[PDB]
Amino acid sequence: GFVFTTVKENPITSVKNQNRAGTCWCYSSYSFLESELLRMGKGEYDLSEMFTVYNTYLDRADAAVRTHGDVSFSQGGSFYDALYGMETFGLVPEEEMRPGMMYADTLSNHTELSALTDAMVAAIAKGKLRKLQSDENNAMLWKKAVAAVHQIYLGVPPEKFTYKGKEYTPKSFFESTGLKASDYVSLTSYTHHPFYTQFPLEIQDNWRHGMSYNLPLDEFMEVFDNAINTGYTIAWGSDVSESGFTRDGVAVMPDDTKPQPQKWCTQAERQLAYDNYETTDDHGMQIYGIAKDQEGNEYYMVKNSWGTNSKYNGIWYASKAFVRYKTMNIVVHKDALPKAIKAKLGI
Amino acid sequence: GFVFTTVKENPITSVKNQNRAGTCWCYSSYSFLESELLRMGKGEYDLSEMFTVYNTYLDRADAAVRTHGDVSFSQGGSFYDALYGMETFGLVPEEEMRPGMMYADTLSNHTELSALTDAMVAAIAKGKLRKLQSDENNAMLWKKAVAAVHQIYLGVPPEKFTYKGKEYTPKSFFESTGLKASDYVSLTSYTHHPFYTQFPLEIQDNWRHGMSYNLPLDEFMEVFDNAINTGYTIAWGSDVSESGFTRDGVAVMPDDKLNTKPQPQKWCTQAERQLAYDNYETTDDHGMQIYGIAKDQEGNEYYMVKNSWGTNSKYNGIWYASKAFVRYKTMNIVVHKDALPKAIKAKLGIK
Amino acid sequence: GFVFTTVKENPITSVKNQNRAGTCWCYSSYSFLESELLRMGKGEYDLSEMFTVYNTYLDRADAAVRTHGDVSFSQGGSFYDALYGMETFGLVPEEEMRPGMMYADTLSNHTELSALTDAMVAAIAKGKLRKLQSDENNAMLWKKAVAAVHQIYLGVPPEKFTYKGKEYTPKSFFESTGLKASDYVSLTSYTHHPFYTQFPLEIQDNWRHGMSYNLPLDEFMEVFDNAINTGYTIAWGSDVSESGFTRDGVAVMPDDEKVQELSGSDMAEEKKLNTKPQPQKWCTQAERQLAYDNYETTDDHGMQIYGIAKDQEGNEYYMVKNSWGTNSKYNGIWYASKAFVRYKTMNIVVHKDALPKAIKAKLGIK
Amino acid sequence: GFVFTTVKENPITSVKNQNRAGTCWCYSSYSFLESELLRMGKGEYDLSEMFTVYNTYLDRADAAVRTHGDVSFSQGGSFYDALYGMETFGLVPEEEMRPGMMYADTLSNHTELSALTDAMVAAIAKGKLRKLQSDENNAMLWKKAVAAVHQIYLGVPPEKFTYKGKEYTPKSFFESTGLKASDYVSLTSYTHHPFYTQFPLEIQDNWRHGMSYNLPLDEFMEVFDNAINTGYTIAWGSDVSESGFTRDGVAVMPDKLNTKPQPQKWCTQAERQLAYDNYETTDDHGMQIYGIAKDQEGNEYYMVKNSWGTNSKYNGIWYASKAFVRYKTMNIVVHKDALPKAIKAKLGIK
Amino acid sequence: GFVFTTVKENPITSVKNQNRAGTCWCYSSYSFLESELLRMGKGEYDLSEMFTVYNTYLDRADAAVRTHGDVSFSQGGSFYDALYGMETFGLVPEEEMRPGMMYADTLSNHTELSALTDAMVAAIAKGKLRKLQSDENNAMLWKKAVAAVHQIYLGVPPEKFTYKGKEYTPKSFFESTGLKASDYVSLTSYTHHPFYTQFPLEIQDNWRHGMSYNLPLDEFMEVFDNAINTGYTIAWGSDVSESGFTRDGVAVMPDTKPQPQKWCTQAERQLAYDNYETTDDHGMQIYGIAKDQEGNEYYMVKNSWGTNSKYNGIWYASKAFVRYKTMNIVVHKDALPKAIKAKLGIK
Ligand SMILES: *CC(=O)[C@H](CC#C)NC(=O)CN
Ligand SMILES: *CC(=O)[C@H](CC#C)NC(=O)CN
Ligand SMILES: *CC(=O)[C@H](CC#C)NC(=O)CN
Ligand SMILES: *CC(=O)[C@H](CC#C)NC(=O)CN
Ligand SMILES: C#CC[C@H](NC(=O)CN)C(C)=O
Ligand SMILES: [K+]
Ligand SMILES: [K+]
Ligand SMILES: [K+]
Ligand SMILES: [K+]
Ligand SMILES: [K+]
Ligand SMILES: [K+]
Ligand SMILES: [K+]
Ligand SMILES: [K+]
Ligand SMILES: [K+]
Ligand SMILES: [K+]
Repeated sequence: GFVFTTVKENPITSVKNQNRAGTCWCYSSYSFLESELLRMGKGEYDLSEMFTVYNTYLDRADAAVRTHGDVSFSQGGSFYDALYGMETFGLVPEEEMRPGMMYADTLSNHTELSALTDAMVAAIAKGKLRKLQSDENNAMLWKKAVAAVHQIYLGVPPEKFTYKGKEYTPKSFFESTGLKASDYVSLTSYTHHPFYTQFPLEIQDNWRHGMSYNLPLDEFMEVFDNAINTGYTIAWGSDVSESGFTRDGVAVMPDDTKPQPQKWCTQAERQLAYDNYETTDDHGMQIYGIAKDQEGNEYYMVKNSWGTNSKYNGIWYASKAFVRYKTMNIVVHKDALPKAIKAKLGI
Repeated sequence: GFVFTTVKENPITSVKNQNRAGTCWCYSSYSFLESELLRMGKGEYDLSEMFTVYNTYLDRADAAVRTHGDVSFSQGGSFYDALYGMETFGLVPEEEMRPGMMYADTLSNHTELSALTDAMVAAIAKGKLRKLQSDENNAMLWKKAVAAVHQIYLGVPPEKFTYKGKEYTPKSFFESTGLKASDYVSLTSYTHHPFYTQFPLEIQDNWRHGMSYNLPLDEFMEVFDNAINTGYTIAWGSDVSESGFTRDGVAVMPDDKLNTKPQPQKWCTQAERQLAYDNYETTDDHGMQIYGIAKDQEGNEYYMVKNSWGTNSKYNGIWYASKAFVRYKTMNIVVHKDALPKAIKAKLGIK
Repeated sequence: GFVFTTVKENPITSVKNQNRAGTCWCYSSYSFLESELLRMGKGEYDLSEMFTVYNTYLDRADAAVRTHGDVSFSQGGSFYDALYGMETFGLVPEEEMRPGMMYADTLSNHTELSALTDAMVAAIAKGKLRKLQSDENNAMLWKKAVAAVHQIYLGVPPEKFTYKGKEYTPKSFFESTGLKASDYVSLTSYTHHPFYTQFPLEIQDNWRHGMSYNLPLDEFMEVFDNAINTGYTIAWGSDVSESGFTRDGVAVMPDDEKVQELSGSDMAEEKKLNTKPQPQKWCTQAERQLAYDNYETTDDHGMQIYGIAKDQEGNEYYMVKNSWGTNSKYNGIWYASKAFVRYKTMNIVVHKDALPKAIKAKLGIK
Repeated sequence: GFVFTTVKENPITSVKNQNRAGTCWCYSSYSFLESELLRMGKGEYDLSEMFTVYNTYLDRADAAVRTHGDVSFSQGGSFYDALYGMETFGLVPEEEMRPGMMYADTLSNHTELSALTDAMVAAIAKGKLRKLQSDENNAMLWKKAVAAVHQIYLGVPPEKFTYKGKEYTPKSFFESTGLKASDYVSLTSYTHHPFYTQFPLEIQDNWRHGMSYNLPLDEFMEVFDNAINTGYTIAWGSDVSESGFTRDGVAVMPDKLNTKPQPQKWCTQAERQLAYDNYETTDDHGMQIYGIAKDQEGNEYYMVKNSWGTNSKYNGIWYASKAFVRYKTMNIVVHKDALPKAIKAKLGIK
Repeated sequence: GFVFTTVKENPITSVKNQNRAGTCWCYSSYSFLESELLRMGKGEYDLSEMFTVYNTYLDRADAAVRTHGDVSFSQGGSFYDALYGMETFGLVPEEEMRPGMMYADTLSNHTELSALTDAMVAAIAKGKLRKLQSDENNAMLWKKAVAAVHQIYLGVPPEKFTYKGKEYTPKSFFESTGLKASDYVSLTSYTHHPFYTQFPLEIQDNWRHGMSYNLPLDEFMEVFDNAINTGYTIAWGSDVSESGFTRDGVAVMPDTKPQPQKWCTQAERQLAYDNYETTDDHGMQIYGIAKDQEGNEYYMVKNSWGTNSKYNGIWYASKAFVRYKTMNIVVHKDALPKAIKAKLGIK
């Protein structure tokens, strides 16, 4: 079996449960940002995923309709969706917009909401309508319909609320927190773009076309350990549809249940897996620590959003070889970058 | 050409325009009900079609979902939809729900509303969902979604309103009128059911399965003249997808300038009428109101028909349908009980 | 395990097998009608399901074509299909139309018949034909084709036949039995219609739009015990797509919270939910309505309830005669707990005289 | 009828014919780029549309495969496709890749090529393959197949060629011209983004997500006249699916609608925004505006060089009224120095 | 269990692996042709299946386009495809075109090649194009495209080559071997055609409409034993979608151990062909006769699925199974009994 020993770990919040929704991008983004609030001495927070998920879907439907169905309308998203959301829509506390509250449950189940909204967006974006209807204020009626259905299944967004003695608006609550999206950068490592440049990752959930800095694979992994050792956490978006990532919580990349010698990939081998569909933008998580196994092979400690009903109560151990091979992109505070890597990027 | 002379005509309301919506069933039903209110000395009314159209679509979506997509969800309907609707939902005046008010228009255009709601109902009724979501009051969430989208395109139903100095609810306003759906019967003439019995017409827009009394074809046409001659109007449902039905205001069934001048008409048998209904040649296309009788130069008889396509036609929205066309292409009719002849009424078991 | 002891059960016929066909509505209707003939002192009968199944599909194809595909064309049906069928088409004995006789079998297998007829009806009802062809007597040609294909797979309906020494027609044989469709009523229990009224159940196999009397749930279950205790059987249409409905011959509605409370384990095969008697979930009228509204209770299967039995622990069960053959634990007999029947029943059909007098007065039956 | 009198017009090249293909984006871009070369004193060029069209489709096929079918694979494109293409793939003259040369024709007909390549990309991008094959050098095999089919219908890209006495490569020939994509900016006018900012236009053919500067509608129209009056031409992307846009060579926005001068509908910023939101203004056609003309009644028109050949009333030249351009323009591309100095400060272009 | 004892067997080559492609028709055809060369004193050969598979698909695409999609375009084939192919395209040795050579493998995997070419052929044969493009020499452009894609996944056909000391062309290498397709006949046994006549089997992979001689079932089985006893091997095309066909290396027709087999009549064999119970599934080579422990007869069958099976890729098919599930066979003339051979008129 596996016996792990923590080398260094940073403060995180309680593990949440996305349940039946493709909202891992928002649950992991807020797990990362909540660790940022603890790190900045602002206390522990429980930010509402459903608030940003609601507003993001409204924007994605607009993107799908404007591109006549080119932008797919689905439950997925990115870390930039939350970074854009906090500046554009703001933030609200979890209690204001609770998951499943509208269908008498406590966890998310968006299968029926998707079934209706997918059909609605497709009827507009991929239909034969030649003129979309609007009211006397030039407001689109289909946007009202899509927003109304989303509110019935996710809830009504509050315009004002009281939280811990203070009355807030979604934007003033975001300013209350003091986070700012300008202080966070997205990082990747691929060869179909020049190094030390910015490009938007060609993945379906990046319909906002958020940019990422391109780093060499070895310098890319240097940011991982530097972020943990400096007191930072990592928003980790990676492929988890591999034989090495199991249910138990161990994500390894063995060289073909126990520690085995791992296969350390080249920059070209990593590129081919991204080129041949073997590495896809599947899951978003948070890396908050480093650990070792019995044989000394390294691991990153990962906080998932699948509840606490696992061997390590919702904490997974991803080997450094697995992270080097299957990572799609990461988001960390710019200050977590090493000074040399940070100068190379033109920050 | 045609030169018509009125034999008898009964009071009707102004001609309305259904426009870009399949709501002819409601506009003709309210044209019939408004003439009924005039007939009983209650005055002129302008009832809101969009109110009944809104509530009917909500029920039709429920029928489609309960039957897992068997009941088609479309814009059509029947006269019974309005008779059932006034007793269940009530009535509101036109000013409380106007057509097109929600998309900066004055007439209906339900193409975008249909495109959304059809996709919504299909995602539920014909999808792969095995358990539909509900709140803590056991209210279906999909019904809230379908109702919300309908309100965005058709308007919000009023719960109370002021009309001519008095505050009403849709239920209390219907009671003002004094009409009763029990006092109206649906009549048809086919042979795939026994005569003088009741059966629901097997047409898509009869998803409520409202029943109709079956009469022989000759006795069926007797109700037409008896209703008009005694002072009643007829809610008329007929197939208008024939070469004889023209945009010039006339609807003839000529025997072989077939549609421009009066010609000898083909008077169908009961079997010939049955075949056209069996072989798709007679379908539930259009709903109108028959309110009068007219003659041509050569003495052939016509029914004066009030359409719902506006007034931009040869006779300002009025069609002249020959009795031969009406005998052949009528799907069903709805009249007050007292418009039937006493002998025919006794055969059907009415009181 | 389960140990059942009969409290009261009424005479039934042998258990039949529908096999590979969605004809449970007819087999259960005839299990009910055969029990009615035994109760009325008419003897044992073996009514031909394939005769009624043939004629019902012809009417269902006509409904699909007339409604331009709105009425779905499938193998299902209702109890009213048999009640309407015996008055319209009549009855013939089993030996005159046996299942599988046309493809060298003894049991039904209508997969190929459905594959052809579904495509035929759809080509007419959902096609782009604007005028269907007819002969010089105004008879529809597509109806001849659909009937011809049905006869090739099900057999030719007899116009005359000899049964036990006498020559019959399907109509005259039905009159011999002395049954009358007027003596049977359909009952249901839902809230989307007023109680003590009649409405047609909004289910696909009710394309004939037969009516059912609406009763409160407690009064609805009163007809079950009163019919069995007075000597009548019940045509039972119910949902069987539940975890409690097992292939072992039991149909239960266990309360998961209580079973896990009585379990030694916390809330976080071995649960034994359906293998032994457990505390049942006694649904409310609203809980029953929600399951019908949210697709959790659907018109799946038609069976016959003919008796009442209790287990070792005294819980009540309805004895159910299925149409899946006798290769089961109780040889084709199921024990359905009253909680399951109260929760998952779509509708039932019983003789009028099986109703309590008070329930009969509230509905207006004479 | 119409009788137009020119006010000012700038040098253009001969009118070409895109024919069957939906390559208007490349033909109009090269009409614009050829006018830029004349303006900068480099002479006339006849740039190969098929060379850039070939390389653009391979990039679009890769984008469709990477996004699992989200990026649509079709014949369309944008002006940025040519600006990116000349810097990435370079430029070759028309004689090195001619239209229709591979199927014994002289004009483009890409209906069969699209039928094959659309099915190929869809089988990869939207199929059920879970691992795409590659050779020993990690080169994707499907990319070889898509490129091979494109070469069979469009021609083989030259690796070296001789033009006017000197041997060139596609990269070296582009450097000879002296063009730079940095000297060209994309401009639009919409309100769903802040003014004087950059955003990618949400149209299918902008799959590269090229940015455009957002200007108020009145300042947007100021760039049109300033560019023409100072000697520049405009790459004009606009909606042509209107009743006012006729095949006779006129494009009007009437309030005999398109046969005589009539009062025009002067759209607001909101009216222009609504048409873009409700599908009434779509990225349909790319053309080049190179001059200004008169009505009999003094109304203003932009002289437009189309890419539909010369078999029209004005031999492939359109007159677009200033009201039509104000209402139906999606975006334009001009040299930076065609912008007024004040507008350049608001956008921050140096 | 089973214990088999060989009665008589003929020389064969090693078992090969088709791996992941429907090229069993060519691998078995060349197993038959290689055994044909051994009996004729010509030595051992390894003919390239990928060469014939490449050219056969080019002809099948032309057949699909000419019949506007009626002829299906798939990976399957027949024994006549190889007999026609060797006379039309010739023969090349294996190492000049190897499976997987183009995608860094050693065995075939044509799933991606099929996904592309199927879509290409369908776009032409079943599309709405009303005039297909051609060059100046009247050569079809779509044929160039389909051929180019096939070469990218299967390899470039050699036009000249050196083998064993001499330079050959596909003409000349086929002539070197000395085989002639006229010396090979296809045989079947059905009643929907008159006996002792020729008809093309109504199966999808017989799109070339190659003919087969129709024999009564008992005389059909006489050719099996006569071929083995006289020194010939049999190209065996048969249905393998039965419960009796196991991955353990035996093919029985029971009425793991020897059991009494069911002896089908001519009508029972015909019904299975009429009601889809016997379909053209697999092509193999019969090269011998064997007994089990209990003395009932078996045919020794050489498969093309590699050698990781209980009998190292070789199956034992009972004579009752072959009598029931055989679609057609190909043998040399002289493998036929003399009495049957006059009835068919072959001289
Ligand atoms: C006349 C109309 O609008 C409507 C359209 C349909 C279907 N027709 C009917 O409802 C007739 N049943
Ligand atoms: C039980 C059965 O055979 C049939 C299957 C189908 C469809 N179900 C019904 O008829 C439901 N009453
Ligand atoms: C104008 C043209 O050919 C093309 C249409 C297609 C495909 N349009 C564009 O490329 C710009 N939208
Ligand atoms: C045996 C095989 O691979 C192939 C199936 C496919 C595809 N079968 C044939 O080629 C002849 N039936
Ligand atoms: C829908 C869906 C899958 C989904 N993936 C993403 O959102 C992309 N990171 C998820 C977190 O479950
Ligand atoms: K949270
Ligand atoms: K993967
Ligand atoms: K009205
Ligand atoms: K008609
Ligand atoms: K029976
Ligand atoms: K169920
Ligand atoms: K050019
Ligand atoms: K337009
Ligand atoms: K070989
Ligand atoms: K088989």
